Amino acid sequence: LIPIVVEQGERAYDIYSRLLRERIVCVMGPIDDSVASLVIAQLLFLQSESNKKPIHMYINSPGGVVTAGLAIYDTMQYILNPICTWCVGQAASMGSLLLAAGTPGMRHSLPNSRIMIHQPSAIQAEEIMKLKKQLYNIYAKHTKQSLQVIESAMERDRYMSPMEAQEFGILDKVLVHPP
Amino acid sequence: LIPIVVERAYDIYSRLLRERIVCVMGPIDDSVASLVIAQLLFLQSESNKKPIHMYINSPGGVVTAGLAIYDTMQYILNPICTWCVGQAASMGSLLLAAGTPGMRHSLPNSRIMIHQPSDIAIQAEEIMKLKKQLYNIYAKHTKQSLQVIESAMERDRYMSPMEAQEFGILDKVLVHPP
Amino acid sequence: LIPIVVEERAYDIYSRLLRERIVCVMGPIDDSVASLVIAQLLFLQSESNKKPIHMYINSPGGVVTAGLAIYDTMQYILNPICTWCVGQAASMGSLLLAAGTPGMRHSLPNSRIMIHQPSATDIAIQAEEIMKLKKQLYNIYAKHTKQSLQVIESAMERDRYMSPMEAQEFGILDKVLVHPP
Amino acid sequence: LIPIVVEERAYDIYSRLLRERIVCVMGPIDDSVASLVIAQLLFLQSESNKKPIHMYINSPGGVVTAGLAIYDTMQYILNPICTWCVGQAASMGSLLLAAGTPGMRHSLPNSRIMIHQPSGQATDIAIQAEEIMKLKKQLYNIYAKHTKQSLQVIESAMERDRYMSPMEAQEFGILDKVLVHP
Amino acid sequence: LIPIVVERAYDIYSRLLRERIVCVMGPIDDSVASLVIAQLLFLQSESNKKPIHMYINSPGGVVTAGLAIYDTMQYILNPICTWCVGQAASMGSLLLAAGTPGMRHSLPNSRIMIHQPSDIAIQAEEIMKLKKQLYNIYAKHTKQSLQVIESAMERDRYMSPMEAQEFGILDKVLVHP
Amino acid sequence: LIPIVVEERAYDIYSRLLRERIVCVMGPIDDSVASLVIAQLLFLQSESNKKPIHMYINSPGGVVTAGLAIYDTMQYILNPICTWCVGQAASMGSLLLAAGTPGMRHSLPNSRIMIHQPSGQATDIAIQAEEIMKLKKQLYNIYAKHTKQSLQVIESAMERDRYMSPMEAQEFGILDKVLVHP
Amino acid sequence: LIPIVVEERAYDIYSRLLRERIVCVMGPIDDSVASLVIAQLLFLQSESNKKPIHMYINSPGGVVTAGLAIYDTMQYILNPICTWCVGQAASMGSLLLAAGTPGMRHSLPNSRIMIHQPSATDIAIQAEEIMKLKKQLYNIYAKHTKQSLQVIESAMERDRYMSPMEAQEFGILDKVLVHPP
Amino acid sequence: LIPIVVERAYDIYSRLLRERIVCVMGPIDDSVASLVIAQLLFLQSESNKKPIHMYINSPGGVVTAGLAIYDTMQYILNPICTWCVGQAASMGSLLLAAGTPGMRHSLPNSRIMIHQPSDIAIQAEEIMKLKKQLYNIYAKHTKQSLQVIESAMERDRYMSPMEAQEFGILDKVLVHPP
Amino acid sequence: LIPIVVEQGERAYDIYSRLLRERIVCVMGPIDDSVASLVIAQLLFLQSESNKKPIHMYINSPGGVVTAGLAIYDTMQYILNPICTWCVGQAASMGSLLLAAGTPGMRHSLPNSRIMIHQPSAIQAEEIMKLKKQLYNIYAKHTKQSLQVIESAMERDRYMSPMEAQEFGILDKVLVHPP
Ligand SMILES: Cn1c2c(c(=O)n(Cc3ccc(Cl)cc3)c1=O)CN(Cc1cccc(C#N)c1)CC2
Ligand SMILES: Cn1c2c(c(=O)n(Cc3ccc(Cl)cc3)c1=O)CN(Cc1cccc(C#N)c1)CC2
Ligand SMILES: Cn1c2c(c(=O)n(Cc3ccc(Cl)cc3)c1=O)CN(Cc1cccc(C#N)c1)CC2
Ligand SMILES: Cn1c2c(c(=O)n(Cc3ccc(Cl)cc3)c1=O)CN(Cc1cccc(C#N)c1)CC2
Ligand SMILES: Cn1c2c(c(=O)n(Cc3ccc(Cl)cc3)c1=O)CN(Cc1cccc(C#N)c1)CC2
Ligand SMILES: Cn1c2c(c(=O)n(Cc3ccc(Cl)cc3)c1=O)CN(Cc1cccc(C#N)c1)CC2
Ligand SMILES: Cn1c2c(c(=O)n(Cc3ccc(Cl)cc3)c1=O)CN(Cc1cccc(C#N)c1)CC2
Ligand SMILES: Cn1c2c(c(=O)n(Cc3ccc(Cl)cc3)c1=O)CN(Cc1cccc(C#N)c1)CC2
Ligand SMILES: Cn1c2c(c(=O)n(Cc3ccc(Cl)cc3)c1=O)CN(Cc1cccc(C#N)c1)CC2
Repeated sequence: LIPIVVEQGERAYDIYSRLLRERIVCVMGPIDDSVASLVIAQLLFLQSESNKKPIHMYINSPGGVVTAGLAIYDTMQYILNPICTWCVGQAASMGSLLLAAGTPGMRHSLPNSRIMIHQPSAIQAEEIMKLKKQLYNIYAKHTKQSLQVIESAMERDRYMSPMEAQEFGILDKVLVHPP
Repeated sequence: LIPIVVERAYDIYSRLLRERIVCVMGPIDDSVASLVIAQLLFLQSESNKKPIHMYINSPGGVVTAGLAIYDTMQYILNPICTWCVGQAASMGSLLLAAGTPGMRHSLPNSRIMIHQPSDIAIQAEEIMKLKKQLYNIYAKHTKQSLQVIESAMERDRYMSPMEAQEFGILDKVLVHPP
Repeated sequence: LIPIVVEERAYDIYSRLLRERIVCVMGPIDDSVASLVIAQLLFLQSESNKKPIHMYINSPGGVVTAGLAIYDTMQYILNPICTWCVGQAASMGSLLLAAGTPGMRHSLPNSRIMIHQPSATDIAIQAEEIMKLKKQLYNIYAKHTKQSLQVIESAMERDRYMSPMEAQEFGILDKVLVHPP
Repeated sequence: LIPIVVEERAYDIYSRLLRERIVCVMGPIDDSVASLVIAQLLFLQSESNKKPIHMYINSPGGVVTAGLAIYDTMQYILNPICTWCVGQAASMGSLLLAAGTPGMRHSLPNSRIMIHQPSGQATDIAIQAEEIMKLKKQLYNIYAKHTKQSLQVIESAMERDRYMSPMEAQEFGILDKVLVHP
Repeated sequence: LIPIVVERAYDIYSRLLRERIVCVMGPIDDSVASLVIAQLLFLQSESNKKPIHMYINSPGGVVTAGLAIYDTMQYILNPICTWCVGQAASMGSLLLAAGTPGMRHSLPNSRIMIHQPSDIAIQAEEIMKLKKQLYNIYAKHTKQSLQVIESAMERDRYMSPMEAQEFGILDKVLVHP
Repeated sequence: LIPIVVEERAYDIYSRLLRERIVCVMGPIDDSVASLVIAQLLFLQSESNKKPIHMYINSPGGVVTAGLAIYDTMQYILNPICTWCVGQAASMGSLLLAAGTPGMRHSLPNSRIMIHQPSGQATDIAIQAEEIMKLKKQLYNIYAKHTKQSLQVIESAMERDRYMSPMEAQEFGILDKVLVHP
Repeated sequence: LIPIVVEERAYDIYSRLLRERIVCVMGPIDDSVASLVIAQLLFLQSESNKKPIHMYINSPGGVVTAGLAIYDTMQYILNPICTWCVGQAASMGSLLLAAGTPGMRHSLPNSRIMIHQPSATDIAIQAEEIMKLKKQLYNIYAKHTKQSLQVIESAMERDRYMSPMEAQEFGILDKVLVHPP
Repeated sequence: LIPIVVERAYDIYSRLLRERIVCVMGPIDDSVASLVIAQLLFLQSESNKKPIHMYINSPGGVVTAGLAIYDTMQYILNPICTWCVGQAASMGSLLLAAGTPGMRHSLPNSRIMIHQPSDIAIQAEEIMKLKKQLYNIYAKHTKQSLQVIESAMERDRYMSPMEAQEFGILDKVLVHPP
Repeated sequence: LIPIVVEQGERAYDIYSRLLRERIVCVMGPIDDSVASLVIAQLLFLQSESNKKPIHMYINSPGGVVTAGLAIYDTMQYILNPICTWCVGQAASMGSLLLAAGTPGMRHSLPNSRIMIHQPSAIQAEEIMKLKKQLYNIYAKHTKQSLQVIESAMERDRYMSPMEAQEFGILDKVLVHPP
């Protein structure tokens, strides 16, 4: 059960509602059209509190529906707030894409995270390759890698260390403690 | 369901949180990781110097989710007292040993096992990669050499709190509060 | 449905029991029941480390590791603990009952008490770990009943139950009582 | 949906019943039903150590030890206990029914009462043969106690697989009154 | 119950196979493929010039399972008469159009579809490889262009036996013999 | 229904295939599939210690140890083994495919071949991490053995999550011929 | 589908294996697999109490009591027994493999052999019965491998597998071979 | 499925029956009772003097069905050799002890338990009635006193073939044929 | 699996078909409309082999459908052959009725059997009491007890020993060995 915390005059929120107070948005678990709705709702709300106050996106996800992930991505690029993305636990498939789509220089990962841009395996065939050529362009955009490099990197069924993903362009800093 | 205590009224688990106590009950997954990390960061923003007591009674769980909780432990600046009740096995023993040195406790009749019992389908080198991270993290907080960790992590057996204290997993074995 | 009692304030009846320092160990024992009991044990202790807690037990048993944690917390906390057996107390339930403060372990007249372990852990475990559990149970039963290891070992082999009078004679119980004295 | 009434405060209809010192024993009796009923019994005793408690039984039976825990709590508390039988009180339902205070064990006209124990579950774990009859002789004693019938009469009656009318349940010692009106 | 027909006695389907008939019925998988191939190779052993008849009433199935049947049809030397009963969609019509030219028949009420309704989970490039193979096999046997194949194969509709003859899936539409 | 043919005797079509020294490896490879195939392999060897055996593979993979038992039996027997790939030979399917006798490892044109091991079940019991790679290096060795590729090349190729055409599978050392006709 | 081979007579391929005195211990081991193996062991013995029987093993394990019965029958019958490990031989499967006639226990090159018991009986059993099983396994492994109780006890704690060469060195196997010699 | 032996051809279980061998494999119910009794009466009509070998590897079963097989044993006039392999518990140990005296065998590593582990819903006195029949039958074939049976039938434990031979359940403990 | 036995020129039957050769009919397990069909088929067949050669009915049953049991009973009274009924294991509810409906003086039970004429507990109420008043009359017919005695005996949820059932009229002899 989700616990309750008390603020200070006095009011009490559940601890997850309290992270949204600190402009923290959690992207935990697999991604579908409901996670997309919840995340977009919180991303458009925190922009209403301030257009320039940064938002923090915690990503601990194995992937999910591609269109639902693109939906969260398109809302990320839309809003004006900078977004600090934090990779904790793992970020694979659609998860690493939201991770790599943070504001340049604010994409982080904790030391022991695992990062994967390879996509683990009904619509027609050409619509699936349409999706991948989009993911090829987004990953290239934010990593600053070429379409050649992104295509072959997504072929390798394997994970990256935080240091690997940083020197690939996925994230920017690998923190251990607050600076 | 949960009883209600009166101080304003919380339930007994929100009241536990008001005492800076974080429970790690049973199997560990991404939801347990999300809920524990949320309390961990909440407890630090209230005070980065007051310790955080973390109760562990778990048979293990998803390795990444456990590593997620481990890194949040290492991130936050508070002293952290880890407590082992009932058992702490697999990912549970790692969080148990990841407490602040000199503050890792266990109750007398509990059990501790670092043998990893055998979120998506994973290739062979990544399971070896994750097994290697557990090797490093265990050898670091137990001060044991790496060759001693891999051998011990392989005997499919449990340790008594006395045994686990000799190994360097925990520090005190308390029957009552001294 | 859990009813409401109004005292002013309005609790559900189980919350109101905690206002009288009563902790119910009902049904089988898993880690959820363990975590719930320990939460009320550590909470009631901070309300008063010397006011006695009352532990109603009506249980067939449960996970050994989840049960030993409850026992270890009972030995930890400073409060004296009155155990009460209604209905039954079998497997690990009797171990909690026998582990009350000496002289404060009770049972209602028509209860059934068994220390024989039927059939235990959240994970499948090796044969030597199953018996390490059993030898820990032997030590706890010998400690609180003041019986020998020879007697505890052969008593748990009897796939039978004990009357509240037999259990009092064996050492699990102190006072079988039918009315408030 | 459980209705909500208003007495100012507003409970549900069942919390409103408990405020009248009424404890329902509806349906099969298990461990959770036992601790639920027992909690109300000790609560209503703390509010008054001699004000009567009314206990509605419409039960087909259930776990014997769970019902024995309820029976032992009735025997524990000081209050007069007014047991009422509507619909039916079979198996352990009739044990609590007879376990009321002598004089105020009631029933409504069109109910049925059975002391024959149908072969809810019998025990909370599958038990040995000698344990099954240890309970049965415990039931034999508790029945013969509140009926003032001989153990030879309880044993034969519990063998016959049949219900009893409220008037039969009266002439046997199970209950005291068969009311139609107040 | 599969009935018996008669100095010997086979089940009715075993009787059909001595007439050199092969029934591709229902969905197509590796079991259907392994059963059809064992019959295609056996019948060629009896004679590599005697024709073989393939009754097809199929809604489709696994691509690699179907391509194995098609690959075996190309391997064996016998002329192959594909017959379309009820329906032939997805891999079923590709088997139908793979018969010997001039010997691909259809009953007058059948429905044919080359559009593919949307063993291991696989990448997006492997599905497109599959599609390019179904593109080239259709283009090979319907003497149509890859523009005409790719375009028509992505309209979600059925053809009539006369329509399928216009396109090049089959050659003949019999009403009686 | 499995058809019945007539050669006088009359088998089913699959027993008729076995009388042609043809052993099918259809679909996923498990323990029962292994002992079934191995039994045919040793049988066809006793009938003739040097007459070739034809082995049809249309398999997506399966239990590694089960396929390793089949691979070890091919290595055991004396006969030339003619492996054929129709449809696909993924995971351990391509291991047996490459495990044919050098020279007579064939494929049909429209097949696919994958050596990347998809993450049937991997092992017959859930095993430790070091055991999972002990199998993987065993696969690395067996692949590089029959392809005469370096272990560095096998490791990179098995990492890429993709199939290979028969012509790719030829230029890599997996098979020898890509037949369209006899 | 089990094919047919025609010899004249026509058997299914598994029946034809028995004509060559081959007994397949495939898959997990329950009492059905035990009763089937023992039937072919007692039958092949009456055909010739001295012609060797061949025991193909590819098993992850199974019921301990069902497995020990197969072992006891192997020790009973007069025939020498060649054991063969293909694929794997884990838990009780390796115990049958190690219990071949000394000098006639084989394994193909790519097999995996484990004596560590994972996680056993048709009924839930007490902790002392689980270890009595384990101490019987210790005696059988020490007997056939000629290793000591100290080594068998610590080897079964290693949750790992053995190569056919390690198992030959440990005492479970005699001859790893890749071709007919 | 069952292999086929050639002598005419049976399967290996009909071939076992041709050797006057009756299997009692696994749990005992009315179908196992019907099949075993059918072979028992069939074997007697072929010869009421040639012995009948009965293999027991069972965890118990329905008490009535086991009593059904017990009474058919006592009915037929043949000598009966009972064999315990793997285990013989609950109803299984009764049939094991119900063999012809001096001909009850067990293989070395098997287990034997008379503790009855705890066809329609049954009242309390009938379960006591059935428990009493097991008491009498055990005390009769083990020559043990009744008070010794009820105590032993209650320790939730197994006996080694040596133990069960001391108790009087079986007679010989053979490792090979002597 | 049902084993095979060989007769003697030579032919092989399954062991259950071989008991029908010896005019043995098994009534094992619960009774429904299929057991009734099988038993009536074998009872009418053995009468075709001989009108006077006795038939043997083995009964090891807990009960079953009342109408399906009456069906087996009505065929029993119809055929001319005497019927030796043997109670092995148990005979409760409809099972004890077929047991009690054998030829007078040929109803047996082995020593350790359990016998129950009490009926363990969709049609209208009056059709159920119609059924019981039939079972009251059949049990009275063959036991030679009165309707008073049968009604109260079926009230007691309990079993009878073979010696009890013999001295009640249910069976005639309790054998231990062949005479
Ligand atoms: C009416 N409206 C609209 C937008 C907005 O941002 N706000 C301010 C707002 C929003 C939520 C809250 Cl809780 C408080 C204040 C507003 O009021 C933005 N929409 C465009 C848009 C852009 C990106 C993603 C989605 C989705 N899916 C939709 C247009 C309408
Ligand atoms: C915005 N923000 C951020 C952090 C923080 O600690 N606090 C103070 C705070 C936190 C919770 C509450 Cl309820 C009240 C106050 C805050 O406000 C820490 N993040 C970094 C971080 C560190 C370790 C694990 C994860 C994960 N997964 C993320 C960065 C953002
Ligand atoms: C921080 N802390 C700690 C303890 C305590 O008793 N209290 C007072 C308290 C507790 C709950 C509440 Cl609701 C209100 C006040 C506290 O505040 C006791 N812990 C050790 C311990 C002892 C026995 C069992 C377990 C478990 N599992 C853990 C150490 C930390
Ligand atoms: C601490 N305590 C105790 C009792 C009591 O009656 N009251 C007053 C009370 C009770 C409930 C509430 Cl809601 C409010 C006030 C109290 O405060 C009675 N226990 C003995 C007992 C008797 C019968 C059944 C069980 C069970 N199972 C237990 C002993 C403890
Ligand atoms: C040994 N052998 C072989 C073949 C053959 O056609 N015949 C004659 C034969 C076949 C079946 C039967 Cl029942 C009787 C006679 C033969 O004897 C053809 N194989 C290659 C092949 C070709 C097309 C598809 C697959 C598949 N999948 C496999 C090679 C071996
Ligand atoms: C007794 N025996 C043995 C073998 C053999 O090949 N043959 C001839 C034979 C085989 C099957 C049939 Cl149907 C007819 C004749 C024989 O008779 C081969 N075994 C060694 C072996 C080799 C490869 C895999 C396994 C497995 N798993 C086992 C040894 C025994
Ligand atoms: C009657 N009898 C008996 C035995 C025997 O070996 N044979 C020869 C025989 C067996 C099967 C077949 Cl198909 C053909 C001939 C025989 O005839 C061996 N039994 C003792 C025994 C030994 C080892 C395991 C078990 C088990 N479980 C049982 C005693 C009886
Ligand atoms: C007709 N009849 C009868 C019996 C007999 O033994 N035989 C010879 C026979 C039996 C089976 C076969 Cl395959 C071949 C020949 C026979 O022919 C034995 N019954 C008495 C009985 C004894 C013990 C258990 C049950 C049961 N349940 C029944 C009486 C009838
Ligand atoms: C045509 N017919 C009829 C009967 C008969 O007994 N037999 C001789 C026969 C029967 C079966 C076989 Cl295998 C061999 C020979 C015959 O031929 C008896 N039916 C009356 C009847 C009596 C009792 C129960 C049922 C039922 N349900 C039916 C009338 C018809």
